Amino acid sequence: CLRANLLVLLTVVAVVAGVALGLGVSGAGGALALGPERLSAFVFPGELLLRLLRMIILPLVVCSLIGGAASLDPGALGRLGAWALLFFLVTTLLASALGVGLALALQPGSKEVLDSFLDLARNIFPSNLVSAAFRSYSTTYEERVKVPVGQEVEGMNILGLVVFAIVFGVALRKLGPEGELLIRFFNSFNEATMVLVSWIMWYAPVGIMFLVAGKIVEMEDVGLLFARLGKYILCCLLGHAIHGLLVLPLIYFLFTRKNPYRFLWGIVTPLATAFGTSSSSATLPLMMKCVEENNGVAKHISRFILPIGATVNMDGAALFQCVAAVFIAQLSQQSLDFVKIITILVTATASSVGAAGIPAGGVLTLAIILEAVNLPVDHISLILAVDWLVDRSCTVLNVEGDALGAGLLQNYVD
Ligand SMILES: NC(=O)CC[C@H](N)C(=O)O
Ligand code: NA
Ligand code: NA
Ligand code: NA
Repeated sequence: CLRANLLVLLTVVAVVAGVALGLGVSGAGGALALGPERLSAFVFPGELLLRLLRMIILPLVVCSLIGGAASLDPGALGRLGAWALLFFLVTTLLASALGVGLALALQPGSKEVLDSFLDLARNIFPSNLVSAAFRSYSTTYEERVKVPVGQEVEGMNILGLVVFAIVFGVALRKLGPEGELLIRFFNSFNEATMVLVSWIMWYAPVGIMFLVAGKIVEMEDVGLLFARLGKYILCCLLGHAIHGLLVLPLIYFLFTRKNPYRFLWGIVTPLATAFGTSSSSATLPLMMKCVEENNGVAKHISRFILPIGATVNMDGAALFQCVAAVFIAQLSQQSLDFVKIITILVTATASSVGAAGIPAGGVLTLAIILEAVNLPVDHISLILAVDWLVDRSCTVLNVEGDALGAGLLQNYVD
C-alpha cells in the first residue's frame, strides 16, 4: 500500500492477530497445554522487540535532547520548555479530574511520600552518568524506628539523563564555535539511531503480535477478571478513551485549528507499540520517528519535546491512579470530600511526573497516593489482577499526549 501506511496496517493487523492467536492458544489449553518450556519460546519475539526498543532509548534520548537544546537560543528554549511544562501539567490535571469524575459517577466500588519525592529529586540530578544509564536511585527502609537508606536499583534513570542532556545542550550552545563539533557529533549519532529505529519498526509488528498474544495467554480466565472488576476496567478504559479521543484532540484542534485524527493516524503505529509493550520509554523512538516523518513536526521541536513528554507527561498514569484511588476508597466505604479530591489530584499529578515509564509503574506510586490520602493499601492486590491491561491502556495515552503536545508546540513555533 505504502511505506508509512503499510506499516500502520501491518501493526493494526499484528495487534488483532495477536489477540486472536492468544485467544486460540488459551482455548487450546494456554499455559497448561504449553507449559513454561513452550511459553518462553512463544513469548520470546515480544521480549526481543522490547529489548530492541530498550537498547536504543539511551543514545536516542541523549543525542536528541543535546541536539535540540543546542539548536535553540537559551531564552527561546526556556520559553518553549515552560510552555511545554504548562501544557503537560494542564493535561495531567485534566486527566486526573476526568478519572476522579468518572470513578465518582460510575461508582466502580512501602515508600513514604517524602522519601518518594526525595528519590525523584535525586534521580533528576544523577550522581553518575554511566550508572544513570542503567540504574536509578531508590530508598528502602531499615529497623535501626524506620530509617531510610538509599541505593541504586536496576532501571534506566531516564529523567536524569534527560536533564543532563538538556543542560549539556545549553552549555554547547553557549560555547559557540567550540561546541559546534559536539553538536554535529550528537546530531550524527541521533541520525544513525533513527536509522536503527526505522529498521526496528519493521520487526515491530511481529513483536507486538507475540507480546499481546503472550499477555492474554498468561493471565487466563479473562472472563473471570471482567466479572470481578468490570466497572473498574470500564472506568479506566473510558477515561483513557475520552482523554485521548475527545479532550486532547479538542485541545489540539482549538490551539492549532487542524484535524487531530489525521495527526493520530501518523502515530497509530507507535500507539500500538505502546499498547503492546506497556512502556512509554520503549515506544518513544517509534513515536519520534513517526512524528518527524508522518507529521509535519519540526526536527528540533520533536527531539526536544517528545523525550521530555515521555519522561514527564503521563495522562494515562494519572488517570489510572485517580480511578484506582477512588475505587479503593469506595471499596472501604470512605467518603471523599472536596479537599480529598484536591489532594488526590495533586498527588496523582506529582506522581505521574516521577513514573519511570516502565510496565506496572503506576502501582508503585499508587501506594504513595493512598498513603497521602490515608486510604488502605491492601486493596492494591486487586488492581494487579487487571493492571496488566489497564497499564497498557495508560501507555497509549501516556505517549498520545506527548505527540499531540509536540504538534501543538509546532503551531506555537510557526
Ligand atoms: N500506568 C502507567 O501509566 C505506568 C507507566 C506506563 N507503563 C508507561 O510507560 O507509560
Ligand atoms: Na499531562
Ligand atoms: Na509520556
Ligand atoms: Na513520569
